[PDB]
Amino acid sequence: LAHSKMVPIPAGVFTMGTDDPQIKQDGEAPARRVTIDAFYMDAYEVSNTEFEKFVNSTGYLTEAEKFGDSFVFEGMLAAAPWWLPVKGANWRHPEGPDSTILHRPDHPVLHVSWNDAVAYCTWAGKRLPTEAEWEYSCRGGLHNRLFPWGNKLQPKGQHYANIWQGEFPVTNTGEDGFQGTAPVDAFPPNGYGLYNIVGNAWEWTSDWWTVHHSVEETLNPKGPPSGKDRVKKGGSYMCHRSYCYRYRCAARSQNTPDSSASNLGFRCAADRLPTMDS
Ligand SMILES: *[C@@H]1O[C@H](CO)[C@@H](O)[C@H](O)[C@H]1NC(C)=O
Ligand SMILES: [Ca+2]
Ligand SMILES: [Ca+2]
Ligand SMILES: [Cu+]
Repeated sequence: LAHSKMVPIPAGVFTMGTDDPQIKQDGEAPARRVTIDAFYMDAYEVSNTEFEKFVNSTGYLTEAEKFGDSFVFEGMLAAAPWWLPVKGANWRHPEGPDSTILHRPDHPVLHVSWNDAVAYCTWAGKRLPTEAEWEYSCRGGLHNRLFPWGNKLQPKGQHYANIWQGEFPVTNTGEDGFQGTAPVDAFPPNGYGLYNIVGNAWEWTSDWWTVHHSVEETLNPKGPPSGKDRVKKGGSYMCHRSYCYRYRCAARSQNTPDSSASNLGFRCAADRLPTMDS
């Protein structure tokens, strides 16, 4: 395994957002042309094993551990009736104190806040991606498509991401092979070599959240200078067209930076390769 490996994301200009927004309240529109300098993106969501290396090295206690609770989706035992604050839920105990990560070391780390993610990425010699970098990377070299791979959810009759199948929230059929998370290296890569960029775990980005965007062309944009919530991208194993259609590269949501949940993780980015881990 090389679950901290990065891929080179080429310099380019791309269309961020969409003039055909599917969730208008989220500021998916307007489409705008954005120029991105070449950089590096983690191929994988940060896994439990990789996060454990960080905690072993630094002693870091995550925010959910210090607060003593985190949000867990009821279907695997608040923003919605299916989100419950569970005492003792955290990255090591993703459904609460009687759950474990021992059987899922290669799954994405969960219950990590924005601050926890920044701490990990900086320890790794990296950083969070901006929203524009994240979306450009998600799109995988394709223009104005719904998904990293194109416009069909199941191209060639194949599942390409870990989302929900069945009637949410009562029945997840696990048709795609995974009820909860999947290993970080599951499913096909996109055109840039990224795995699970849509689905699996949601992913923090560095930007403050706003829904007000201009059509002006921009260069390496960082988002607004202030805010109260940080932007997350890409959707999760819970998403379904019927209620939360956020497994599209253009989709976007937000949470306060001290937030954490059982469907929210991250990956890192870097301007240049960090020191080789000998
Ligand atoms: C973290 O440290 C513990 C205790 O030394 C060890 O058992 C475990 O394998 C370490 N985890 C990683 C990912 O190195
Ligand atoms: Ca699934
Ligand atoms: Ca993901
Ligand atoms: Cu969703």
